[PDB]
Amino acid sequence: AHAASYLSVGYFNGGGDVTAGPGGDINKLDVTQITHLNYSFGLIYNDEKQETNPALKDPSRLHQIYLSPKVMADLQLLPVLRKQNPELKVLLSVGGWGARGFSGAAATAESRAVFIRSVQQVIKQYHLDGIDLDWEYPVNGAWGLVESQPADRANFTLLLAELHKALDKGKLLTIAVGANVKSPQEWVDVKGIAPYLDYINLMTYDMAYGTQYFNSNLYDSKQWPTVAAADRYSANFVVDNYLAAGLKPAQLNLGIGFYGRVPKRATEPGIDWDKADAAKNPVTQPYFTARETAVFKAMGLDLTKDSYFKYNDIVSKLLNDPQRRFTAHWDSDAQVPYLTMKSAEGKPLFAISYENPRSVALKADYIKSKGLGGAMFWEYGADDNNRLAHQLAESLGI
Repeated sequence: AHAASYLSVGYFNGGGDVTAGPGGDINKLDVTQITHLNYSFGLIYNDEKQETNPALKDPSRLHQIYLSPKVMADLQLLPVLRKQNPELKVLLSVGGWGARGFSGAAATAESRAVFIRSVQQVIKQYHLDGIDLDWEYPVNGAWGLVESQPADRANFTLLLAELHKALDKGKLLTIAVGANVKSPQEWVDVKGIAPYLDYINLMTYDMAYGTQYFNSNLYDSKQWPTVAAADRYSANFVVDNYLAAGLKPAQLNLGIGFYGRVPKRATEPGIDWDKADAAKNPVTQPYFTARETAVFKAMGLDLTKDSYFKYNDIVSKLLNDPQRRFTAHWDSDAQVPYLTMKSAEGKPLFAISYENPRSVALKADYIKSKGLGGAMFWEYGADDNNRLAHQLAESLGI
């Protein structure tokens, strides 16, 4: 006898991001289409020896939050955003891909207390509704990209318990978590931290690695199948792995990518580490030649360094390429769009998968049928005239 209520939590890369690039213009965003805005990112002053941002190496601020000048300027504009949407909640997200400092911040009673005091200071100075922690990743360290240790799992739980205790009542505490099956298994005690969190943002994207073609497929593709088992991911598979770990669906937001990736399979041999003499016997081989890589390079995407392509750029540069080099397709099993480019020999080559309005609506339908709490998306600056956010708002009744 009543309808559901859903979240739509939009990350916004305002300060700049390691993989997504320099920050966007906050003034472009339509904040009426979202329930929550995760302004990204605050960073962490840290003593990691490999830290290359010298601002973060200030020893007098160790374990506190760093806000760049652009982040501080953008956060000044919150009163304007709140007037636009009086129901909007605004959090600062701390961390992001490659962001150092969480392992050390979490490590001791003393370090945690410094970090928590800094969270409290920032929330009060900028009048935030809460804080989102995007630690990529406890225990795993993103495969050595940031410092990590096995104690990170338990220390993250302590940090969240203590931060929950320190936050004013009514403030929000949220986190983002990885797609990798090891995240709920080994990196993060999801069951243990659930009582401290308002909701959990699932990073159900960045799957176009190894032998997998699709970046954010809802279900596995059959036409374009992943070869190695350890690479075989889908948004639904990730959701089920988190549900198996004992999270309730209503606490979860399904992450949706407002971007695509050229699969690594296009340019790098795909290794199945479950095979004999694996590194010498790749199970997939690159199908881009210099011809294809040059097309992407000319558009500003150097595939030797990165594969990220914003949705707005997919629309302007790929779909609407004046030379008509890219053909749009739909994968009915995966429930997402993808583009092909024609090889010199005439064969369609899988160039990139992404999300469009139809696929965003299908992920909203999944949210509704699975009883998830809502959607999250990365990130609003990559939308095309706020269209994907609008589709999500419409589909979820925001």
